[PDB]
Amino acid sequence: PVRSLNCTLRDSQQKSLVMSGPYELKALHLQGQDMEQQVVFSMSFVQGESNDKIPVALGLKEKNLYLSCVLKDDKPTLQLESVDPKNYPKKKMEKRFVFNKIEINNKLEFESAQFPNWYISTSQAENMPVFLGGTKGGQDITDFTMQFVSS
Ligand SMILES: *Cc1ccc(-c2cc(C(=O)O)cn3cc(C(=O)N4CCN(S(=O)(=O)c5ccccc5)CC[C@H]4C(=O)NCCN4CCOCC4)nc23)cc1C(F)(F)F
Repeated sequence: PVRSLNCTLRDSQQKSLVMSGPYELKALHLQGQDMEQQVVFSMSFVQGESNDKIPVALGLKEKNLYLSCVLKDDKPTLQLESVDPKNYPKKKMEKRFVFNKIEINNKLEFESAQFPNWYISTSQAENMPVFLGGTKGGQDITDFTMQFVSS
């Protein structure tokens, strides 16, 4: 059976991720405000055996949605894809749903398996969408921490 855990994520500047309507996630500082707004992910361990990366899929807990990477105008793009809850999650997830989780300096990166060198990213600015970016180590933020909830 596919192994999965429940968790929340925060970017390296402590912005939490929230659902911004049906089609996207946004990142903002929820300190001082109720953290019940943050998305709870169901991170599943999928097939990819890689050396220093762990292939995972990121589902939105109790919402039938998965983070996916699709090409739009020659640019890899992060989308929320609706799925049949009976068929998901699965050990062999489609490549568009797969992210290679990379541990680096006590933080996590999520690189698209479909589009190498593109990562789950947040802006330094408040309340901007979570997106797939192709720069790392600049202004855009590709480092996260997981707050483990349950297995
Ligand atoms: C990639 C990965 C997968 C799974 C886990 C993991 C697995 C289990 C389990 O199988 O039982 C348990 N568990 C607990 C924690 C955990 O305590 N964490 C999450 C991991 N991190 S981190 O993401 O910041 C990190 C990543 C990489 C290297 C170092 C650190 C540390 C934070 C911590 C946590 O959740 N603390 C919350 C405590 N807090 C106290 C107050 O009340 C609210 C809760 N992970 C797992 C781990 C990982 C890996 F990311 F690699 F760590």
